[PDB]
Amino acid sequence: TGDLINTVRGPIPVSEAGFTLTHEHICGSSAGFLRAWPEFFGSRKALAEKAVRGLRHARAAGVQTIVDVSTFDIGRDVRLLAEVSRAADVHIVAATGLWFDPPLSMRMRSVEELTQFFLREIQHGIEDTGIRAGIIKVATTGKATPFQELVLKAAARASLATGVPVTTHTSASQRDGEQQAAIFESEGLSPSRVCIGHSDDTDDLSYLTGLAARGYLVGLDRMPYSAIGLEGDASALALFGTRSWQTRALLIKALIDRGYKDRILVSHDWLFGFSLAVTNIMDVMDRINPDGMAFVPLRVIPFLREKGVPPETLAGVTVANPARFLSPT
Amino acid sequence: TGDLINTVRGPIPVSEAGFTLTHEHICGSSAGFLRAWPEFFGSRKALAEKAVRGLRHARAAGVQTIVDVSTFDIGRDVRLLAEVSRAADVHIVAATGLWFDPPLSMRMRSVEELTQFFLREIQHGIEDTGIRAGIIKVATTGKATPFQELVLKAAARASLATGVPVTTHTSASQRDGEQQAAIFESEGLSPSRVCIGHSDDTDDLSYLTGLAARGYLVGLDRMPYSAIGLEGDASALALFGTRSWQTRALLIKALIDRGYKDRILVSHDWLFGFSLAVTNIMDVMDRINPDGMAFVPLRVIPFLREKGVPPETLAGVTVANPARFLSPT
Ligand SMILES: CCOP(O)(=S)OCC
Ligand SMILES: CCOP(O)(=S)OCC
Ligand SMILES: [Fe+2]
Ligand SMILES: [Fe+2]
Repeated sequence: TGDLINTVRGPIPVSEAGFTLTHEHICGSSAGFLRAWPEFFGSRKALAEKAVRGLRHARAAGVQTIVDVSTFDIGRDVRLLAEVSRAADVHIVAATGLWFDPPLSMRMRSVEELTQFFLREIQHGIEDTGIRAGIIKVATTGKATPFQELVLKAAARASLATGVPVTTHTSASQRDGEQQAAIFESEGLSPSRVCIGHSDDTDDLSYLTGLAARGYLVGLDRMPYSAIGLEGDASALALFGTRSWQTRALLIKALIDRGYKDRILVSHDWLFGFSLAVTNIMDVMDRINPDGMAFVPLRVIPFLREKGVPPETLAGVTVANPARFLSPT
Repeated sequence: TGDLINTVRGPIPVSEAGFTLTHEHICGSSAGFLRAWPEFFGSRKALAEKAVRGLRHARAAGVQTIVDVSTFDIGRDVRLLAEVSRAADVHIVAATGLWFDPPLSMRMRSVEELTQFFLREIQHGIEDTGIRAGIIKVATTGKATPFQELVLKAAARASLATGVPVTTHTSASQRDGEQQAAIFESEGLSPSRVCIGHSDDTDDLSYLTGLAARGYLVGLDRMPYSAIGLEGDASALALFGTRSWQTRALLIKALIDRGYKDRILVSHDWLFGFSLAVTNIMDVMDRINPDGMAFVPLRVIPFLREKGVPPETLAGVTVANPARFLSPT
């Protein structure tokens, strides 16, 4: 009681977040793209209706909150989010930060300037909205570019000032979390404020447990992503991998087994629109996982339960861990 | 009489364009940047006031029209343009196309899809505005990337369908215009519909005359850009060059001398806001050329006149050539 998190619809008690998906997207896009070329998505109205149907479905499966980790460079549209949230009756936490597609106007900025930009989105609001970010997203793909280091640092500085957490994109098989951790630690950020994302993209428990031992949250956030039985499509193969959802799901159990149940964050990394990819890739995705953001409660939790993970443990993972992570600290 | 060009304020007779700067910017930015972080520019209001003061000044010097060649990826804000145009009483033609900073949502698109995007901006309007583009901007920096080839082709296809002209960014010293020309010609575009930009960045008349002989318009569009007496600042040196404005201006005379007066387009490539660059670079620019978009009528035309270029020739360059270029053909 009495700790608050900013949502697209305004503030809520942390205790009201409930079953929370911590790495999600309404639309995966680019800044200004949705405004410029709505027809790409059929229409803006079509995209919203699809997101509402999707989020209604998640909600029926027990999801009460999602964190949309779309940054300015993922084409985050806070008005869209608010609209869909209201319609679906699902809370959405918005993000600041930057992903690996920053435009030059961002790439030319100093660490100080980036810090002011993240803070503005957190403390003041996004664009002219008044809608405040509840999280900061950052990214690497392998070893950090020099700009990427500035971003990670600005992210840490913003976090220290606000108590808002940081979440990351990684190339998991390259073990990016180790560098990201060092940089965050250099800025003095507590690891408990940090989630190392896409960690389910690897089965290297040495890497994962090492992070969890330091106190980092480990994001097992691409649960539905598999290219199996779609070995034809090269684009899909790179995007989705050859590991099954079950293989990915087992990692949650593996961590719990190693004593790290408190350090786990679980998600889909789903979206309802996808311009960042070739045009077919939305539909291919919907064929593979028609349950969308319902997948984790429908398929993952029962699988874990059948494997012996206790229901209270499952609750701690899906409710307590997000609540603790989100709570400005 | 009776040929029309689309402006941000609506259609105008071609004959009303008058003294026209064909390669300009209100703001050089990135998609959504101005919406997200207006404080970068002091405020949106500050940026507009500066643009109005600048364009008032140009107007007093005789400029009646400018073509803002800012694309979606240069952070073109058509509402801003309309506002400033109205206030300054200077016509602004808006652009479609893409520059060399396209986001992934664009980079993932097919040639067909790009063609539909350019056409939408031309035939329907930009964003939800109803404001139609009067020109298509495209770019290379050296030899074309494969995506850049698709863009050039989509640009040609849109042009053929509309009669709207194409203008380019080049790495002039690498002679990009020759490749760009070949691609446009492959798509069947007339060279008279095309301007090969930043051609004043080189003194290679062999390259320039070769283009002019084929019927291309040659854009001598960075007239005020010189780093001389600023040999300290490395950033400026790359951006502005070591050639004087006079050296750049002489090229106009050189072309006229070679019989190509009808093939010349003249400009500044100025802007009033600049996020695409490091933070100081706006102010450095304003110190060098306080006249802004007035520079060409103030300094360039008189220099040419003093060198013997006839006033009627100067008129043909600054009025007739733009009119002919802009007129949907
Ligand atoms: C395939 C989904 O990948 P991301 O989390 S990097 O974001 C793109 C929206
Ligand atoms: C220095 C001005 O360069 P550009 O024409 S490439 O556009 C940036 C606005
Ligand atoms: Fe994501
Ligand atoms: Fe330009």
